[PDB]
Amino acid sequence: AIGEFMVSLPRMVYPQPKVLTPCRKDVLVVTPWLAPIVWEGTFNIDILNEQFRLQNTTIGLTVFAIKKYVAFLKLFLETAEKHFMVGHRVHYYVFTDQPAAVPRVTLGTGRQLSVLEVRAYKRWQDVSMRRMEMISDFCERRFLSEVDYLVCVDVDMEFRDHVGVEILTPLFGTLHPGFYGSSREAFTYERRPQSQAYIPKDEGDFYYLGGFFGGSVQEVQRLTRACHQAMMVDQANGIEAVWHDESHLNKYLLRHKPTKVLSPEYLWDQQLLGWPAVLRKLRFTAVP
Amino acid sequence: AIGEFMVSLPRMVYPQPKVLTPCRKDVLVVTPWLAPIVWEGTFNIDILNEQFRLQNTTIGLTVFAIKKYVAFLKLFLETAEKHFMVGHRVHYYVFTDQPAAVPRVTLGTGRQLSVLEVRAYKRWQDVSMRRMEMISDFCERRFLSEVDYLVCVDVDMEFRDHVGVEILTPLFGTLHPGFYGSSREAFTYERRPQSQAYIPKDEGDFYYLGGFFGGSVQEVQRLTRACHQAMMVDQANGIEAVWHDESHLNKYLLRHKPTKVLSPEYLWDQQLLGWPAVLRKLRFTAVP
Ligand SMILES: O=c1ccn([C@@H]2O[C@H](COP(=O)(O)OP(=O)(O)O[C@H]3O[C@H](CO)[C@@H](O)[C@H](O)[C@H]3O)[C@@H](O)[C@H]2O)c(=O)[nH]1
Ligand SMILES: O=c1ccn([C@@H]2O[C@H](COP(=O)(O)OP(=O)(O)O[C@H]3O[C@H](CO)[C@@H](O)[C@H](O)[C@H]3O)[C@@H](O)[C@H]2O)c(=O)[nH]1
Ligand SMILES: [Mn+2]
Ligand SMILES: [Mn+2]
Repeated sequence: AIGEFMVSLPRMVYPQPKVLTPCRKDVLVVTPWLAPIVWEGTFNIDILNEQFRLQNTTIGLTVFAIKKYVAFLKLFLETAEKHFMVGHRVHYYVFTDQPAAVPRVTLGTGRQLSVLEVRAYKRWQDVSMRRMEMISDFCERRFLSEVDYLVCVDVDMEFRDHVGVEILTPLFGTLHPGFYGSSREAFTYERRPQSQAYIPKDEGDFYYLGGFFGGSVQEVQRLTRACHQAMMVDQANGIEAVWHDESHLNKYLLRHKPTKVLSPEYLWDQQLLGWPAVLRKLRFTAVP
Repeated sequence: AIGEFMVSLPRMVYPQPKVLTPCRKDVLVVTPWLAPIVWEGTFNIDILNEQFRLQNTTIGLTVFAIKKYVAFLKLFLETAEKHFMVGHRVHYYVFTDQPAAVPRVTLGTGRQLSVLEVRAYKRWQDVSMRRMEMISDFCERRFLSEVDYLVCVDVDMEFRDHVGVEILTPLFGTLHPGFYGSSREAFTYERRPQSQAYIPKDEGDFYYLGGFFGGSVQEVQRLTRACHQAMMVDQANGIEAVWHDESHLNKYLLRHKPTKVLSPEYLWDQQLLGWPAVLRKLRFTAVP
């Protein structure tokens, strides 16, 4: 459940947070609208695990594996079992055009997987851009009845380290690993005013990923519905945003500020970007 | 309103938050449970003003002025007009045993004041400790119908600088100005196991004030009800916590983590503690 009566935490022994010591001085850990930016060293996972277990939190994870991308499911799911929300209730929703190609993966207790068959689109960009519709339109009643939060990710990825309840909040985006140190003028936002995804050069907080976002079911429904509607407008106007769904997600999060922002620990490409000092953990990474 | 459909922010021009620059490196700006700690330089008030105005947020401010403390009302209210939630809807609730001693203070538009008459208790500690009852028991229906957030403060104080929507959240406490740099063993928590307010020497995050707390109406009701019940238990057991309501508030916030923590900018005593470098603003201060 979300927003139900919260029982008392039990006694816990852990290090005192010291006000005149930040652990992290090398990075911004809170946005100017007072949303935490989630980096290693900013959270005590034992406290968070307590808070979310006391709510009997259920997390839905959506992943699309259409056409050749079914090959990525085994590693995705097996590593999610090792690292994603372990100890909490998890419901995986695998959207595919090939139900029989979904690997038989052994799940820990309190975890379930549903295979949802969908149509395959011919163009790569329609496959990637139509996920907003599939999440909002077709699955709205399902998700509202079955989970408290939704986490929506790309499949060509593996978990290498803890991804847990520290991410959960009404609405979150993830800092793109290519651009976290860039100034806003260099962000690859949609720059044509004819697109609903247009962001002027003097606007923008961060460059967020299309590949890792989430929140409460209600907020994820809102985001995906708004992005779908905006993509339909662009289509009717004969324009396709430069980075597809990612461009629309950026416009949405500019105008609807996320209540947490995930650091690039949460979606990294080691082959392309290495392992910088400012990354203490690589949690979820692109498959080479 | 809280938690209603959030309209889009308008275009805004403001400095980009840079991920590899914290403004504040001298202080902890997020708790280990991912609640922001509110210091100057952590928030863009223009963004926050937008978000809360788009919700037509109404803030209730409670203040007790019993017996000789009515003398503090003029300065309290006049300075609140200059600095507290300016531009937002505000409802002051002044609890007093002397309605005719409440000064006639001129209010800005969209701001109102209600005088609530209460009984005066003979002991200083009963006056201070009975506010939990008065906030919860008698005023619950009133507040739920009239405001979105409640801010509950001591009266022997004045506003000197901005106190605004950056503080608003489901539940907040304020770091006591005497103890923000102390280790937890030095905190003046109730240490007798016979009191409901008991906190062992190896527990505790922060030392919070009895004099400045708040949150949503629902969360403030929960806090004040729980503290009132705990104080009644202690009374029945013939024990009175060392720092009265403040001791019980500390126990509650240990077991129910606040969703924001206010820095000591928000309740300071300059005569006793001066003006440290780590305080960029003194917002709300003790009257000498
Ligand atoms: O034939 C396809 C094509 C796409 N997908 C799904 O769509 C995702 C996105 O495609 P991908 O090839 O992973 O895109 P990338 O170029 O790796 O990532 C960019 O493009 C994605 C789609 O716009 C965004 O989610 C990312 O943030 C952005 O960095 C995939 O992981 C799959 O889950 C399929 O299942 N089958
Ligand atoms: O005769 C009284 C006594 C108390 N009060 C009210 O209660 C408040 C608390 O009393 P105060 O004398 O301000 O207590 P302090 O010793 O200044 O403050 C400590 O005691 C308060 C009561 O426990 C806590 O709120 C503070 O956090 C704590 O630092 C006052 O400001 C008034 O609002 C009255 O109106 N009349
Ligand atoms: Mn990918
Ligand atoms: Mn006082």
